[PDB]
Amino acid sequence: GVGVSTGSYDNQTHYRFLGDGWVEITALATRLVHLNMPKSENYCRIRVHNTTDTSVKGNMAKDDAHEQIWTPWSLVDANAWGVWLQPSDWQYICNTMSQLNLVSLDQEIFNVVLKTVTEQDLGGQAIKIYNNDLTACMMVAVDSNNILPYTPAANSMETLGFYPWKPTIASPYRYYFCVDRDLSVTYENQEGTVEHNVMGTPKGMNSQFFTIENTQQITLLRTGDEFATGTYYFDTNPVKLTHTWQTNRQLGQPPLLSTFPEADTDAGTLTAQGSRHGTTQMGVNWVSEAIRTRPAQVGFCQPHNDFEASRAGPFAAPKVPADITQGVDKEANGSVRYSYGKQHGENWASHGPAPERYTWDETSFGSGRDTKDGFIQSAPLVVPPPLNGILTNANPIGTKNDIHFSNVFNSYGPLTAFSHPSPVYPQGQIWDKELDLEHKPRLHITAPFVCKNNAPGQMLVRLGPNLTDQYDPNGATLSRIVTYGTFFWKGKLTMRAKLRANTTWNPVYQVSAEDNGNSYMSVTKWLPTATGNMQSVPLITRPVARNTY
Amino acid sequence: TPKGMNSQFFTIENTQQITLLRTGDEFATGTYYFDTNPVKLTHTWQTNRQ
Repeated sequence: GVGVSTGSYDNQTHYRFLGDGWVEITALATRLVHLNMPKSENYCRIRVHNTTDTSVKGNMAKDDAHEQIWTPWSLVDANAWGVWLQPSDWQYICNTMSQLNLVSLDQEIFNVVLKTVTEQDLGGQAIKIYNNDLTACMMVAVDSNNILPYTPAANSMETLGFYPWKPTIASPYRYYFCVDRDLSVTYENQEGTVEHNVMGTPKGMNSQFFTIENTQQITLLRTGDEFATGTYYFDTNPVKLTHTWQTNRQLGQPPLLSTFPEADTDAGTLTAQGSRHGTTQMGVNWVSEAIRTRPAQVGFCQPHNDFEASRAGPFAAPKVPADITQGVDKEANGSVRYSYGKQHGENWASHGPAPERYTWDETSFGSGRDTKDGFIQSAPLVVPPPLNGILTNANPIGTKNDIHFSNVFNSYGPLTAFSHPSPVYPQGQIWDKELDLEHKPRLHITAPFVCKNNAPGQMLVRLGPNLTDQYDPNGATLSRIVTYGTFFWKGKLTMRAKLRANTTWNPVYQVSAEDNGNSYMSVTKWLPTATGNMQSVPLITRPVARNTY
Repeated sequence: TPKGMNSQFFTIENTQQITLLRTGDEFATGTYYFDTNPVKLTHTWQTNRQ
């Protein structure tokens, strides 16, 4: 059965139109994967303590100590938009559809190749000779019951390459292990010492060591073999591809004008606040837009840069993304900073290790928050407030300046309503497994699609141990033949989307390429260089706007 | 003191069906079926940092 292909290459994208503007999109993707021998044939429990950083006063935030289990297995993760689409398509979809959902997922591995290396003399120097091992095999498995810890490769930019004509590698499988960790609070030059900075030991009640070999059904496959998963159907909710704008101050019937502008430069006027009709929740005897009653609360104030902590150290409580407003309160509204590699977007022309970075600013305009302009007034309400009857973003909380109410205020409540963070093209994660907790979270921020049911099983691979003539179970030296392989992976992602409707009179915002220049959309960014260097930056995901109420 | 809008005085005699039973009598309720959610008997450990 050797000497015959076992699959087809395909990286196309098909659109099928049903009636009523529904559209079935079929994304096809193939990649050539390169697999190397595992560093060690063993499972390793590894501790990681960066004392060299944590021991410096006021450096809690740079902490990244934990203990992990390292498996000799690697995994094929395609959970990332960049894998399935072609920039242009994403453009098309976003410029044309109003919503999109996940449907089915299909995968198969084939045209397996295994090789061994040996060295020989060529003018005194040692060169490598490459030979085909036929009998050697590769190993595959799929945790469809999700026994193993879920570990999105998109988490670490280790998915597959977003470029079809170029090979890729797999991310090695590693998962968190349980040990307690404590670290104390200190600041820029606080006198004293860093009291605690310890790393615990294995606890009897929380130790979880899993092995691939003991939980999955492993399929062996030599070069002539091939493998495929059945079809997986997602049970997920759709995502809107339209953005919002109305803010708590554009909900309802704008006030009744009493005077109309007579020239394109004038403004209009309303009836006097003192004799205007309406409703508020203030005892005053007037009414103005800002004090007026509205249906619910669009967006909300989030406590910023809140590090919390629990039995394994401290961490930044995640923020629900939102627009940054005029105050460019990026960090305040949880925009996201992406740091990625060449194989995932970074220009190939760039140098050294230096990662390329981008910061995503949500487009949900009706829900952003401007910190500087936020404030609280005191009990009964007073026309203009006395210095003592109003707290602002200047007054210090606790006893430090720089630290105002905003930082510890949380206006989340029953009336809080909002937009769902949008998908981010090249590097964004696509779906995610839910947390096994009786009381779930209204969403995840790392991804758009959360599986309501069991999620797609993770695909694990590993090269079969290739021994030598000399073997001994008790020997610390595991001498094995140098080996490595390649194989194609092919996936079929199926989505369903609906065409948008045209209701405005005025034209509308659309994503578009643009002549060679500065503008973010210089078509050149998406073109090859004279040597072939490619680059793929993110695109706006929600170009068009929709009424909110 | 007692407010007119919130005063609620209930009596067993006026709301339930009382069954009398001497020594030779006996009494039983029908069967009641719960419509409740299950409880996990397993505990968790992963924290926001795992």
